[PDB]
Amino acid sequence: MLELLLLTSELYPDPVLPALSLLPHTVRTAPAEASSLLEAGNADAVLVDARNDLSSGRGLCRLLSSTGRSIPVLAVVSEGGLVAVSADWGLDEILLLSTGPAEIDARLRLVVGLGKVSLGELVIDEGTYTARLRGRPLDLTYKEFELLKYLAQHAGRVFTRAQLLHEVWGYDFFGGTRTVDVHVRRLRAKLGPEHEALIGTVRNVGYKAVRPA
DNA sequence: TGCATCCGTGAGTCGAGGGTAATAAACGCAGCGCGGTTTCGGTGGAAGCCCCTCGTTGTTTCGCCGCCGTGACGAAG
Repeated sequence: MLELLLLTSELYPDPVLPALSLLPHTVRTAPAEASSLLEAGNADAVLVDARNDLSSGRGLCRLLSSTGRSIPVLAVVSEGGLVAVSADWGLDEILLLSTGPAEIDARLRLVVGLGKVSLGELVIDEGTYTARLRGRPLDLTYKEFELLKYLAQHAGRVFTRAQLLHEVWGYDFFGGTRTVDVHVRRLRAKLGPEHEALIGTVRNVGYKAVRPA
């Protein structure tokens, strides 16, 4: 009753997951391509092969992730390869290549079968990449909107420039930037006289966010 | 005087390269100095006991990282 779409170059679903033939779910196969995500129709779940290669499997799990709406993404890895399997893959469920038929059935029937938190005086709207600080208008540049976003949810957490750099930027990451200094100085300006006490900037500890009061 | 007759010499620079033999013995005593042995000893290595060498604060100050703004070369439509 589920259409499972395999992105695997094995040309058969059998060595990727052996016991799946014991369940009468339909399996539609294609090589591990992003364009075969356009090959998804009424697929209820999707399995990626990452048994020997954790990197492209994790990135494909990432390629699916955050796109929306979304159909939940699954992957199959090895047991010594479960070290890299984490929440950073964008997984909803991970499968091993030795999980049983009723086990895969239960994981599938679990996974295929609200608003933002208010409020730290900085609302986050995901549409135009902008916020709202005690006032409707709040212009945030491409990276001056996520810098506040990064310090928003991790309020109270201490983050160094590089720790911020690789999540706030791509990052590349360049050096000798002061881009944090350029931003936080700018992010402490468009926030008006009030809420200047939203970021904790003590010397050489990085740039932590201080939540009220 | 000869005159034979022994005789005292040397006769290769150098490499290959360790060794082979014999007759009648016992007792006993003395010194003996090497090695069993037999004393305490104070100076040895602990055990317990007191004056002086090494750690707190009180600044100083270059240094440096956050900040602050500038400008442009970039970034996206």
